[PDB]
Amino acid sequence: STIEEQAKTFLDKFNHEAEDLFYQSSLASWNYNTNITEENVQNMNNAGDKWSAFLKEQSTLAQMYPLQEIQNLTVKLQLQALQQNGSSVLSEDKSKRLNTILNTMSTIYSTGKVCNPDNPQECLLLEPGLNEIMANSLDYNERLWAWESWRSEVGKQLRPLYEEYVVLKNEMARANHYEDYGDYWRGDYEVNGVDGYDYSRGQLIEDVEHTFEEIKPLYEHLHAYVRAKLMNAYPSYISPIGCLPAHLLGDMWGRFWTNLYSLTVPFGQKPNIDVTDAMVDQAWDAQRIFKEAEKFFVSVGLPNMTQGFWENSMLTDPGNVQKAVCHPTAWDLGKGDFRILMCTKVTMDDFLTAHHEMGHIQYDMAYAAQPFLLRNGANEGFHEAVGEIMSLSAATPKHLKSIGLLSPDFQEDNETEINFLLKQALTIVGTLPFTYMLEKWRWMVFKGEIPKDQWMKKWWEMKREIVGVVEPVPHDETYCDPASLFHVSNDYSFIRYYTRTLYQFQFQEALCQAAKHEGPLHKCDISNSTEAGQKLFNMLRLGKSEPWTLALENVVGAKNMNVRPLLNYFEPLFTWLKDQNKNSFVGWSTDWSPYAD
Ligand SMILES: *[C@@H]1O[C@H](CO)[C@@H](O)[C@H](O)[C@H]1NC(C)=O
Ligand SMILES: *[C@@H]1O[C@H](CO)[C@@H](O)[C@H](O)[C@H]1NC(C)=O
Ligand SMILES: *[C@@H]1O[C@H](CO)[C@@H](O)[C@H](O)[C@H]1NC(C)=O
Ligand SMILES: [Cl-]
Ligand SMILES: [Zn+2]
Repeated sequence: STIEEQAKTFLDKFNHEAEDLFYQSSLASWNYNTNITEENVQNMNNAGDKWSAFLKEQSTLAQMYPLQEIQNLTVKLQLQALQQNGSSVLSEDKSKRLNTILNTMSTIYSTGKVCNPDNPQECLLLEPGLNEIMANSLDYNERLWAWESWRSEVGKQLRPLYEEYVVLKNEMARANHYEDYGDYWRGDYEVNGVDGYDYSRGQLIEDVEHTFEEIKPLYEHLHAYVRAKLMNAYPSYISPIGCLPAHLLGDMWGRFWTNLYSLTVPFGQKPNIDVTDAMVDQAWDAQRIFKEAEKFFVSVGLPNMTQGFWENSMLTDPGNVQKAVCHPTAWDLGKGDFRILMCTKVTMDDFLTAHHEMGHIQYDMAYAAQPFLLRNGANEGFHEAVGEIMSLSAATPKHLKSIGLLSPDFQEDNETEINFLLKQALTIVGTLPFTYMLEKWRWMVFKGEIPKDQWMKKWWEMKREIVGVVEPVPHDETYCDPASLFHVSNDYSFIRYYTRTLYQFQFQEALCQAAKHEGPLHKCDISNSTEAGQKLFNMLRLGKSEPWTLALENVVGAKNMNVRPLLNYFEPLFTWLKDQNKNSFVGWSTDWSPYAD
């Protein structure tokens, strides 16, 4: 037999065995997240360990088939996914140490606490507490206390662990035939053996940097505008030409500027659209929320939710004696079983989350026919882009009207528009520079371009230059500020938030053009457009069977990540911003710091 037709038989055996073990493991996890019990956690952990052990025997059994001796690119993909050693490429004593380090960093992050200087017995965890403060406090000193203490007490515990961690990780990566751990992560965008859609790992770094350059003007103006607003909020604490102090941005790191809305809102008098009241007066409930979301998809040519989705889904919190995790989540348990777990509340926010989450299900259903290993988004950043796209259309004033949740009496002004776009930009645009800079620092650390003795130095040099943000206190190499962020100490790649953001607007611009939308992109609603739903579905059913470059193309007509659509979305705010900054200093000096004097 040929090491192709036997690989095909190996794969066929895997899919049937895998589909069944993944289903048992999924069902077990679903029981525990819907009915937190002691035996339900038992059933789950065991069903999960049976799946991991299967995946390992199957991986170290697929090696047998020479990747080069393979032709059918579709079988190469599957085979590729499977024969990935990863950490198992390490010697038992190493793997053991790496796992200990990961668990340790993880626990000090979720369990570390800081205590009040004037009361050693009043101690706060990051969540909630420090988070509550960083999001709501308007006191410069209290915010500074929380920012520095988090990094001083827990971040420093992470420093030692993080260094050993990159060593061990780069080792895993090299032995797996990659340059370094960061090169390993970029491996998610790599596509080969396909003329015209190939994509290099290093090519990710340059498309990110090239697209980032085009975003800079919008960011600088957003930066100059909020920097002037924060000056009124913190009189005499900030320079007209300086970086924004790190502890004044709305969350513990400045990942999103979302919480800077009350201090930066362009027209505080105009009412912020919020139907979370009109839903109540109409006696709306969880069922109606998801039924309306379901109706939204069918309106563009997608299928109804499945029978069973409605029966097996936990769309409401069971209350007391039925403890469950309420984080909204979309499940693809296998064998055509789809479910959404969410403790739905009658709010505008949950009406949008339902669309986002039902967006994921739709994506899961569209590619259910692909073999097991190809059932996922084209790349790490597609699923959330698809989910975010749904809320965009559902929140538009035009959508809320046609649905009867917003009366045709709510006039939209050029001011309610800028108010909305600014709010959007604080989350969406504010996070792009933060995200790119954080991953850049890690990429460089993994490559070895930043000596342990210059980690923090380079970190803050980069915060000041790229993000235009400065540390309130100086930090030596004793600190590990990037690790005080969940994704860093919890070992998750971060660039996906950058790419997903650019993808979502490419998708949205594409679907809206296919929907014959007329005005500004941010007012678009794709409802009723089967032409939009068809274009969306052409890439959705692909799963990961095609290069992501092709799945993108099937939707936007181009094979690469492009920032123009994001910019088009924000153009109205961008022109307003420029005029607002007519007399302001746009940009920043990297010399200034809160302590320079
Ligand atoms: C790869 O194999 C599958 C089934 O094993 C077959 O249906 C498919 O056409 C092959 N891909 C191509 C077109 O080479
Ligand atoms: C995984 O490790 C095994 C043995 O250590 C090796 O034979 C195999 O080539 C590795 N997988 C690949 C192709 O990276
Ligand atoms: C979607 O189609 C229905 C069917 O006529 C229509 O009533 C509804 O208003 C459409 N959605 C919008 C707002 O375009
Ligand atoms: Cl930081
Ligand atoms: Zn999501």
